[PDB]
Amino acid sequence: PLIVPYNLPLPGGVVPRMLITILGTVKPNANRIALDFQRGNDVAFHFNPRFNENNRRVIVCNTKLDNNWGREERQSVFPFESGKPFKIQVLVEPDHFKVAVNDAHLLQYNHRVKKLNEISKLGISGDIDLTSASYTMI
Ligand SMILES: O=c1oc2ccc(F)c(F)c2cc1CO[C@H]1[C@@H](O)[C@@H](CO)O[C@@H](S[C@@H]2O[C@H](CO)[C@H](O)[C@H](n3cc(-c4cc(F)c(F)c(F)c4)nn3)[C@H]2O)[C@@H]1O
Repeated sequence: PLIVPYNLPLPGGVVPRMLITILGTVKPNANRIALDFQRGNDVAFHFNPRFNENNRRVIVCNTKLDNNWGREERQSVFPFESGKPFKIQVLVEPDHFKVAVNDAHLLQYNHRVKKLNEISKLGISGDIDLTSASYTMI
């Protein structure tokens, strides 16, 4: 285990074919998880599983620019479960991030922040026991 909140540096930002893998276990009674791919203070890609938003589960994705959240993209397919180990894989592609959880495709999120080579940190927060966070080029 690693202790959250956790910052993974992404030196020189991200690039297509970079596969970022986050392993952990959802806590009991979890309420929220967040991945924040950041360009300085801007959040190029916020990936935010919510376990209880109006008594249902949803994945909220967004971008934050100049400290203002933009338009949300929401996905009801929700592959996480309280108490269970997960693998989130974020595959950087030329026009989008592609997210697969537990080896099943979940969603794609088109790049709003264009300067991929400046998206130099991944923040990991929320109701998890973090196991590892790493990346490789496929
Ligand atoms: O209004 C509606 O009405 C409906 C009605 C019906 C329906 F079907 C709908 F879909 C809707 C949908 C809407 C839209 O909802 C909006 C709107 O209300 C808005 C007003 O300002 O506020 C946000 S909340 C805001 O969203 C951000 C992403 O956009 C971040 O996630 C923030 N955020 C989380 C974290 C964080 C920090 C941590 F440390 C963690 F560990 C962690 F996991 C997360 N930090 N920041 C979050 O605070 C709402 O989602």
